[PDB]
Amino acid sequence: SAAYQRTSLYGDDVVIVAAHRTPLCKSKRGNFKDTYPDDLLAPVLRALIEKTNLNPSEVGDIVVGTVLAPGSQRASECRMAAFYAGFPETVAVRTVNRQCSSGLQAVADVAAAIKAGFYDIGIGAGLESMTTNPMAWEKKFAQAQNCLLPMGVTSENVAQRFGVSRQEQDQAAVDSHRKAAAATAAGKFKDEIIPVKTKLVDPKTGDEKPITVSVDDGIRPTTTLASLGKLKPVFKKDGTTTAGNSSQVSDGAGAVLLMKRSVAMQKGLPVLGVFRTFAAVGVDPAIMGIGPAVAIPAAVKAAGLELDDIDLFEINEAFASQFVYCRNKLGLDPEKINVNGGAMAIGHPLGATGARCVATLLHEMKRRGKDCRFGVVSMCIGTGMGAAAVFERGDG
Amino acid sequence: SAAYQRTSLYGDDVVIVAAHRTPLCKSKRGNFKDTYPDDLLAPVLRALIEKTNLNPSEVGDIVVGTVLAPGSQRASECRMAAFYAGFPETVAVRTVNRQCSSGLQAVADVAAAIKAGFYDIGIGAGLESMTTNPMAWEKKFAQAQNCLLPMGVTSENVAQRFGVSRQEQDQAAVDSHRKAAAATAAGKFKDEIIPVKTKLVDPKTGDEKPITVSVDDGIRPTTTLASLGKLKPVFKKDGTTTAGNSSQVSDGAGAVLLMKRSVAMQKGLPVLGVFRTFAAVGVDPAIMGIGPAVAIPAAVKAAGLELDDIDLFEINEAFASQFVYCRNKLGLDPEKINVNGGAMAIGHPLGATGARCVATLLHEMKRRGKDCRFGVVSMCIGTGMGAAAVFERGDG
Repeated sequence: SAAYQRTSLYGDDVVIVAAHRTPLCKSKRGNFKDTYPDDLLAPVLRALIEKTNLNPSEVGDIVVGTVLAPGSQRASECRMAAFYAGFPETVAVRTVNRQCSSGLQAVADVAAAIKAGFYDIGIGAGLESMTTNPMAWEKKFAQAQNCLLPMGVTSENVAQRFGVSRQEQDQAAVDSHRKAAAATAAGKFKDEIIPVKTKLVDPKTGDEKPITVSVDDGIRPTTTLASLGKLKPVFKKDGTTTAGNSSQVSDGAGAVLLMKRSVAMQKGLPVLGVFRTFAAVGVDPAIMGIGPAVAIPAAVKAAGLELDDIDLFEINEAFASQFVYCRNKLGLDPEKINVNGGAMAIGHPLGATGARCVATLLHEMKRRGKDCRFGVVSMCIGTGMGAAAVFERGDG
Repeated sequence: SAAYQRTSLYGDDVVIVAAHRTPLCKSKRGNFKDTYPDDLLAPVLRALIEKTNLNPSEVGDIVVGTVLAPGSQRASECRMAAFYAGFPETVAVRTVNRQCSSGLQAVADVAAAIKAGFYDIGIGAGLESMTTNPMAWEKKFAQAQNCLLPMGVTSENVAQRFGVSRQEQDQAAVDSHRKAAAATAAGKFKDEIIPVKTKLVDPKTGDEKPITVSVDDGIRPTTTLASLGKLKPVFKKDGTTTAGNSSQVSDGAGAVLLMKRSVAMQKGLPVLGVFRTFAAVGVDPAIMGIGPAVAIPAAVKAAGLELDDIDLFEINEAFASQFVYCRNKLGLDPEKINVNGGAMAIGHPLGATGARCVATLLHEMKRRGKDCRFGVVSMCIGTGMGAAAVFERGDG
């Protein structure tokens, strides 16, 4: 049960024509340590346009989920991004009004706006970068664990309160890396990922190496049950959460190009996905961090569907405790979730999570064929909320 | 029309037994310049308890709207507050997950939680203070106009785009101060206001004067149409917004004690108000800052009511441009709105606005008699949202 719900029903009207992401790199010294935020979001926004041959002025709204950026810095980094991607003055750029969020509502509110007829083309996107461009348009560490410290004590509570332990939590982490490695090795991310040609300063000598990033650098294929249960608990004393069974903050961007179905047809644009429904729920405050498990059946029901109808699931793996609960509580087939790895392996790009997961889902749906008809993207909007989105495989 | 809506329907189940506020003082050198945040929220939380003879451990949840507090500082100031008001370890204290908000959803989500049966007693509250306690539990300027700068360019847009001007904007400001002065002089705030016995350092000598604050110090009774149209535009060149027809950031707290109706009956507690309905709407992004005008009829309809059924309105006067539009667009009788003044006179306590306005409404409803049956509290949740709450006069 939910204290309240927001339900958006999109019908068959709202289609996705492009969904892309940068690779994700670990924020601490990872491969984006010398790339500024707009240099992450800009190629993703540019990729949507290029894939669709669209005049950037036709885009009605860009909404970006972003957590790390303090105060006004949020919008100015996104405006930079949109400017360098070739969007004019007139294309409005908005951030999501949340202290802490994974940015799935950015896609949902773009879709809602199209549904209500406010404009015909929109972009829902997300960005996180620990770096700061000295060149401003016209603290970040604090904001990060500000979202993660409350998130970590709740999922550890849910673990003690529901009986989730190191065991399943670690197993989930092993699986995540196994699946992320297998995906990477098999080239399954090639389609969704937009390579980022940046620079990397070498700590030993300080020279700038030209670099193209193509791979998520947080995947650790040598992870097993063995080495994980060697790191000490990260929060509590006898806490089951580790640096191994929780995701660390990653730099990256994602973006989703949404439009009304009739405008995609006349533009000769293949439909990647159909945005069916979105539910956002307020959960029981005495059991926080269980958001996804209330939001999933709420969104699936609004799609006029059953849990078993859903072929794929993208559920955020910020914490294995949290992730295992939701899977087990809903009795989901673990073969259908994060089939190509999750946050624990490829990184947790906070506000870029929502757009990241949409790209991963839809492209895997694209690859799996017509029988992979229904997908779910689910995550929190802070500890006290759950958000889930239902997507149908688009027809190409 | 709304891009989306969240509707909470409470029936007759959720009752308000106490609603109080501190006076509001202008943040720049005003009478709370030497009072720390918890010293504002603590007497308000204590007042609820004392008015109802309630064991603080019986309170199931405290949710606080607060904008000024950076990152983790939000929660720790509220936890301080609750500790000093005599709440135990076990009473959870939460902040509202918004970068920018007036805190009306805090009351709504407490009500929703009671409706869904999660607990029987809750407090929805709000706090803003420009001061910072050196004694932490166990930047602020930036966050303020971070909420206000976008809010000010939108309402000025709505003014140019809809034809609202200096004229009506200033008239609204004159009226606000006239009504706030009349209210103060007549003692109409005595019931809702909890006096704050603090200290005030004198700038000339630096001594601490014992002080009890009882009056809102931002009321300027000598305001007329004359002196207002002498201050230069604050944002744009030929912009109609002034320091006079917009509200300035005020220090203060408010709190609302909510419970299930049956638990108030058995406790022998007079009902101040009945929380009927709450609507939160996402508005057309091309016309932002018009939130209240979409939320009001949405919440009123969900109450199974008509606009004319509503006896009183508390609509936030952060900007007169914004405020006049909403009144005129909905064709509301200006005699029924902010009858005791608004934000432009008594100050804009950002996240304490929601709880502030509930107290003002319900006590004026209490004073006006049985015929004052329906009230509306409405405000934004950032530029792109509107929130409205429907209340029925409680029976005492």
